Amino acid sequence: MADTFLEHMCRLDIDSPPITARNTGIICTIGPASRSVETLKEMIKSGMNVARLNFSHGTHEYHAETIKNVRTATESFASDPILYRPVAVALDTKGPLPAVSEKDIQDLKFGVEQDVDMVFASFIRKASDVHEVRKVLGEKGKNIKIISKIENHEGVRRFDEILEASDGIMVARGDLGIEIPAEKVFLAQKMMIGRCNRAGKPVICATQMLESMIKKPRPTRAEGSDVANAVLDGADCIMLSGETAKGDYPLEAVRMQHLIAREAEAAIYHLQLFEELRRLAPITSDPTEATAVGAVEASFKCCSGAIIVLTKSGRSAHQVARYRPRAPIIAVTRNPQTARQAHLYRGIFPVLCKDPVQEAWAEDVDLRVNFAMNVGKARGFFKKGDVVIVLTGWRPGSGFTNTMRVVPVP
Amino acid sequence: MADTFLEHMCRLDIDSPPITARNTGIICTIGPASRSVETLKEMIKSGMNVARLNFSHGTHEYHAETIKNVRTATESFASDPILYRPVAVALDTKGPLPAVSEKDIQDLKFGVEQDVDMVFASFIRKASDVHEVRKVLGEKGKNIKIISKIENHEGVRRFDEILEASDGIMVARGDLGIEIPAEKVFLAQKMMIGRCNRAGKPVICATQMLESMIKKPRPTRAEGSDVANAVLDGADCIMLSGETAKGDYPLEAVRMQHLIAREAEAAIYHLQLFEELRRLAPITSDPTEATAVGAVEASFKCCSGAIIVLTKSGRSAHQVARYRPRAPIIAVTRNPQTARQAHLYRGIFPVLCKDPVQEAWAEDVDLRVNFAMNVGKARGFFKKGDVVIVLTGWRPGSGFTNTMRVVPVP
Amino acid sequence: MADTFLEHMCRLDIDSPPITARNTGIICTIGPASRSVETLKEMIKSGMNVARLNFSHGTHEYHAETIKNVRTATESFASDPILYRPVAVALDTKGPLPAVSEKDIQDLKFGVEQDVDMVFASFIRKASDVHEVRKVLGEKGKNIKIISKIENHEGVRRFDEILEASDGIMVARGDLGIEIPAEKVFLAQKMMIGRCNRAGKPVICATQMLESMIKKPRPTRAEGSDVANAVLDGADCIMLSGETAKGDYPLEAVRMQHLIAREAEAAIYHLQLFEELRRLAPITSDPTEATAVGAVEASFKCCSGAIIVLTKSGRSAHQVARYRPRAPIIAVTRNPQTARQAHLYRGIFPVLCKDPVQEAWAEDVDLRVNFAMNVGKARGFFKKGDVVIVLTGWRPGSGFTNTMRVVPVP
Amino acid sequence: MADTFLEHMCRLDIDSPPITARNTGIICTIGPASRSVETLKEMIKSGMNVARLNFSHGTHEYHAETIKNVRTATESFASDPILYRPVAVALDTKGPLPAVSEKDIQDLKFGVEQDVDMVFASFIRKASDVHEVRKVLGEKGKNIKIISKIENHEGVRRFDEILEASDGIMVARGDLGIEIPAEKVFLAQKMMIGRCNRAGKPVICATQMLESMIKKPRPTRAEGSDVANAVLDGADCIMLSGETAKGDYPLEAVRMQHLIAREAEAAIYHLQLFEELRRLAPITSDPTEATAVGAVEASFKCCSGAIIVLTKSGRSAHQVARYRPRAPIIAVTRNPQTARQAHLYRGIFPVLCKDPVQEAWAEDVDLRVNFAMNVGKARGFFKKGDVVIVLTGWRPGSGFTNTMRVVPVP
Ligand SMILES: O=P(O)(O)OC[C@H]1O[C@](O)(COP(=O)(O)O)[C@@H](O)[C@@H]1O
Ligand SMILES: O=P(O)(O)OC[C@H]1O[C@](O)(COP(=O)(O)O)[C@@H](O)[C@@H]1O
Ligand SMILES: O=P(O)(O)OC[C@H]1O[C@](O)(COP(=O)(O)O)[C@@H](O)[C@@H]1O
Ligand SMILES: O=P(O)(O)OC[C@H]1O[C@](O)(COP(=O)(O)O)[C@@H](O)[C@@H]1O
Ligand SMILES: C[C@@H](O)[C@H](N)C(=O)O
Ligand SMILES: C[C@@H](O)[C@H](N)C(=O)O
Ligand SMILES: C[C@@H](O)[C@H](N)C(=O)O
Ligand SMILES: C[C@@H](O)[C@H](N)C(=O)O
Repeated sequence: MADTFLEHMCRLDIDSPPITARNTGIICTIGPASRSVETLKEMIKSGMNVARLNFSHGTHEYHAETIKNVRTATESFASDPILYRPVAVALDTKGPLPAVSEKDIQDLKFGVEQDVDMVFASFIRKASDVHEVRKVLGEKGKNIKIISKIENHEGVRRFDEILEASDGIMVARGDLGIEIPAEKVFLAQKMMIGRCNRAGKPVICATQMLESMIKKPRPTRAEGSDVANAVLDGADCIMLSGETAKGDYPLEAVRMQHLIAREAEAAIYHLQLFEELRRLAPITSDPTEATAVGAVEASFKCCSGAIIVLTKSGRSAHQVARYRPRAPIIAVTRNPQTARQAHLYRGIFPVLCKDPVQEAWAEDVDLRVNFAMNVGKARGFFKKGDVVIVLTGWRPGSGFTNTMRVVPVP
Repeated sequence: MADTFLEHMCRLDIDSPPITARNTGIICTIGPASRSVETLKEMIKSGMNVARLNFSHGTHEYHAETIKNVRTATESFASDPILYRPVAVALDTKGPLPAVSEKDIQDLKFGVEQDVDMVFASFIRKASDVHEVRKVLGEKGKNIKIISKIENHEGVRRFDEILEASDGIMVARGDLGIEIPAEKVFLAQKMMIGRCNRAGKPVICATQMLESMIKKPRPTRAEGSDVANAVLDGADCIMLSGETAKGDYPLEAVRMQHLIAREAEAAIYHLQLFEELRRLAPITSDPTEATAVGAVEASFKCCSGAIIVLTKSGRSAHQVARYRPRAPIIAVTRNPQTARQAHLYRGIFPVLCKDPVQEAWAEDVDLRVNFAMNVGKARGFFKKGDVVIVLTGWRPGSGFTNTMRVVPVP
Repeated sequence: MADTFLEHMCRLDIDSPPITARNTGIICTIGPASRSVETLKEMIKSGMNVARLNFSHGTHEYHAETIKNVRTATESFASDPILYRPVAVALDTKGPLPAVSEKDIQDLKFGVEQDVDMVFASFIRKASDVHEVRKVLGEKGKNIKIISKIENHEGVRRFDEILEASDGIMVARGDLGIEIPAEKVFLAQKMMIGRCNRAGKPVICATQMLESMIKKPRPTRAEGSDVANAVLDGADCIMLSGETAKGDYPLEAVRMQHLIAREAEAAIYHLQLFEELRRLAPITSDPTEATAVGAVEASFKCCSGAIIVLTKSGRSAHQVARYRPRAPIIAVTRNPQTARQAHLYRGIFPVLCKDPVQEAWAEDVDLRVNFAMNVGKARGFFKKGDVVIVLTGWRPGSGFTNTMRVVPVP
Repeated sequence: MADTFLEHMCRLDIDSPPITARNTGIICTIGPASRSVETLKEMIKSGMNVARLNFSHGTHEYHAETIKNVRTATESFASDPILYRPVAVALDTKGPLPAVSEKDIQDLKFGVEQDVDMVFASFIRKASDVHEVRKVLGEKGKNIKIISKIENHEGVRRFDEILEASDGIMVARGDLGIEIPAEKVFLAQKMMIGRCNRAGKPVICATQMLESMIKKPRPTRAEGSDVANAVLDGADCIMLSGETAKGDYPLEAVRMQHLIAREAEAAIYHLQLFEELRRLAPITSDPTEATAVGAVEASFKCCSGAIIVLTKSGRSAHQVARYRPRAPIIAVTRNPQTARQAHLYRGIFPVLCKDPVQEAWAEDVDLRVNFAMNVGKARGFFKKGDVVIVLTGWRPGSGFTNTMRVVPVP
């Protein structure tokens, strides 16, 4: 509400409570210390959204035993449709030299077979590397998202063409810190989050985020600040590498990542952010992009508890996320793959609707809107009497999102 | 589209054509040289919205002969519902001393009987003067709008309480220029338009706007600049006093006021304006105020040709007007008094729907939306294939406006 | 002091008194009704800075009789060095076809002989017209300023190259209003003042400013607004054509132009202006441009009564004027031609020092600074105890202005 | 140079080299692993400005042996006046209950005797605690700076009155993280740096900044980001606790703190910063505050290599520092205590002039200005031909700084 950024800082208060919604997603690496169906259930309850499998080490048989476990734990909560949370799987290729080695070709092939939701591609140096990965996945894996790991000086120098070729970006700070002067990594990180924010592409901040929590149940002051600063810069997700894989306190690390992220999302200077994104937004005759910027403006003005968006490809939810609302974006979808991929975008809380398609199309749209009202009350994002923004289209199918209603919570 | 106001000026081009819609309303005084049913038809075609009757001079019988003429000319175009334009009548009291003299009490009483749409109240010095006028009008005239003429130093000094008590304001520069130093009038004018803009109340700029056009068919360079500068400041309507009443060129004066106003509406620096109005807009749980700010933001982003708003009391249209969109605001209403009062607010092009109320309420809402698509094509504000913003409510009656759809022109 | 432009308007007050300094210069046309040595004395006291001679009509002998009169009236006040005001002469060519007709060649030649301070060149259509005028003036008139009158659509279309070729610009609204649609003139005027402000070139706003004051001792409301709006746009000088030449009230017109201009200079939104000029100012290693922007920033922060600048070519004073300070700019110079040309730039109050050059150069700089303190007290711009910004160089000669001192008034 | 903060981020480049000047000061704790006269020399060369002694542990005799060592190492470089760097000593009280325990009274008394430059006061909960410390120091220690360590929830809640009572602030994150939820520490840190920036008071960011560098010669990615983020927030100094006291790599830690800080000072968005500080700066008739804001504006416009400021109490240098210039601020002083205290303020590079006071006061001012030109060339902040801003007063003694000259480097 402050007019300067300096006044905004000065007004920050450690007594003012945060909101119940977390906006930043959480990717955890699954290793030895978290592979168990019991430990996984606890991390899904602690707010893990994305289970990452590292194909540096292990056979295909070890990894397929990890994928079974992740899915078993996930489907354990499937009985209550209101409380179910979809969990994505991510494959992280070893990488290199050629863009795709012989090992990677078999791994990527195994990924399509095991039905992963995304691929983190290692050692991306140019757009033609991303085209090589996309070809190997084929037509069977055409709906798999490719996140390019930036890891060297040439990858940084040619960032713009890689971002145009990708589905999103991973600032992989470990390797980036080996191949450039460690004092410069913070600059590369901010440049890349800036540019991904402007394109509307998801950026993941990774590596040595909670490093001291491998051995001790509490982070250092630096680690608390680091996670919070990635969140304030505009990272879409944050990653836990060794902390979840090999350390002694997997759940504590996930719980610490949850707490920091809510707190830092309450320190964002949204008025300057929403403004700056708009003065950069191209005017077009696209209804969907107009409905979305309308919805974000409305939500500020009435301080809505949520933006509800009905989505098949997730595209309509991605566009709202682009404008960085303060309310959580509840995306309702019948497509299980769409619901898992949604975790990459800041703000989107996906909910998977299981109810069958009613004969009357307007009855079917009402069912899904109420479903999303139930989830929001259950999870405590809003209470009966609050105001929500619902976003829908004028006919069935993708690409027709045109309507925006301001409704009282039933 | 420029980032500074200085760059915005520098980019202005005399070769770039204006839009077909005029946003600033036109009030003309009816005198001897414009009282005729033939001259009136020509001024309605030239874009007169409000016919003002000056109760300084003339009997009640002379004035009732003016009102008959205004209405006859108006109803002559009533055969084509698409082309009909509603025309308001305004009563301008003589005024004073007491707030309401004996003459004014009879005049205001005559106004209620003759069914005027608004009253310009002379010599308003304090809020309790506006309360006196409101009492005299009674309950029979409770829906008549009271516009307070500011005309002296005490009226200026106590502006804020008068604006809170009024339905809108008239900067009456003639008398204001007699009672304060003429070099200060420009300051008082800007202060008052600033403050009325911020409250969302209509302000009228009046007196000696096209003074040289009483005798000559062309204005001076100063007069062209004056009308344009009132428009750029944010006046809702402009007034022609002697030029339409007594001069030789009534139609030329109306036609000159039309041309200047379109041109100056294309020089507004809308990005700074819309921004500044929002940072001053109180957050509330009012759906209507959220739907409206959503609609204005959407309309910028898709450069829509029009905002269509369905309105009974006109209230929903007043709220969109508050945010100063660049598109014309087509307000569709079945209430003839609402359609005439709408001329006071910047941007609102009212259209009066005559078609009977269909049994199905959604069919009835569709009828009025198509009606407003027909008027916009006919008048040339948009063509089939263009994008419009339609604004409607979720149930019948006032105060329920909640929906905003981005639609292709049928 | 307000953060928005809307808040700035709303805060304007007709009871808050203006400052004693006028910032906008005044050019008056000398005709039959103002040619007399007695009437001229009265206009110099009323605040005429520039006497313009129209070479449309009259012989060389009639005009040389005007120049004698202007100079006699001027030199009458020369006895008191503190109160003396320098008065420029301007020649306005008839113009056309070729850039310079045969008549113009003789007139321009007569101008160099009679030692005019500037030339208003009529019907400038392209940069090569300004080069033709510059060649005719020769080397004897190389220090004469050429102000290009814009008067047609091609002159407007090619504005940028003319401004690069000129010493300043005159928006000649009369002819510009004949050759383009009168409703567009206000746009051309603002474009040109925008662009001259950004280049740091003087722009004059001319023609039909106080047109009703030819016959009546009081302006219309439109005329009061027009002069004020040119001042608010950023015109450097304003012009009186027929009002001073042929009308009944020459002194009243000059006195009205004085009053309006002080009042409108107190409504400028200086914080946005100074900001926007800086973000457009190229960084360079030029000391003079750094000393000047330093001085304008200092003057805001201490609300100084004046910027004193010692100047030979006037160049140092032109650079301060570029940043549009709120304090008057007292330019002290020993060069009589520099002191007359200074009237073209907004803010500069020139003072001509007559005292002989002291042997010690620092004693000579102190003499001129005290001289400028005396003039400021005498004219009432500041009183003993107030804070002023003094601007000087490190060695004698042009181009060395480097020092900026904040001093108490002695 | 970018117009948004988002564009500014996007333009950041890891190939663009930083400037030679560091702006953020470095405080190192002296413990067992850095107490030696040989190790100290190496840390002074690596860019240690402030040697902090922790009075938690050790006798008075152990500490007085540390103070001797620090001063011996410092005075070893005193032979070359151009290369000498002044080094401050800081006493950090154990603290508590009463504001000052019995131990603290003896320690503070020992501090005055040993002639320390500042005191870090532990467990400050209210303004009256700072008054207690100030009384104990007496009149013998009246020129010692009191930095209040904030360390609990009541210290945070009553921040404003403590800041008004203090000479500066230390965000002590270790203890602050024990007494409030660790996820909130980042918020408290930013609030406090915001508020100290606005008051113009030095803020120190402390504790677990390079924690992994106790055992390993390289920081984690989080630690690189943490130091950089404190610098970007607007911390004046950064602190190394255990890393310099007990760890294996004292010099590597100091060298890493140097590198990160130059790099992060090249990512500041100075245009928004300088703007926001000015719109918050009170207008006053104080010459010094006007000369200072003038100097910072000039330095941006000519991209000066340095601001040279001649200072006795350091006050004139503190005021320039307040506006956060991009150039280093070379403060020239004959007062050794002033030169050591200057390390607390962001940007000030103090230089201690040893040359005797010349008879002619202007010759004496020229001597010190040239001295500061020599140091800047020697250290590589600028080269002959570059432009510098020199700041001086009109007479001898404190409080008279009024002049600002833009000069070529001799
Ligand atoms: O984000 P996407 O993939 O464009 O989906 C948006 C679509 O969702 C809907 O609101 C619902 O349509 P379905 O019932 O076919 O899912 C459509 O009106 C709209 O076009
Ligand atoms: O501007 P008002 O007076 O609130 O009118 C808005 C009303 O118009 C409607 O859209 C149409 O309702 P009606 O059919 O009763 O006119 C309502 O849904 C809405 O509440
Ligand atoms: O504006 P100009 O023509 O550059 O004049 C500025 C000059 O005026 C001075 O301050 C005074 O010099 P003079 O005594 O020679 O006029 C010089 O130091 C400076 O270079
Ligand atoms: O920052 P401080 O303590 O006010 O010192 C500024 C003083 O330094 C000077 O420039 C130099 O004076 P000294 O020669 O007495 O040090 C004075 O003109 C000015 O008043
Ligand atoms: C960001 C947050 O909403 C997360 N993706 C979740 O679904 O819980
Ligand atoms: C402003 C403009 O729309 C006018 N009120 C009209 O109805 O024509
Ligand atoms: C602008 C004002 O200062 C004028 N030029 C004068 O000298 O009086
Ligand atoms: C900040 C930097 O200039 C430091 N104080 C030094 O003197 O080296």
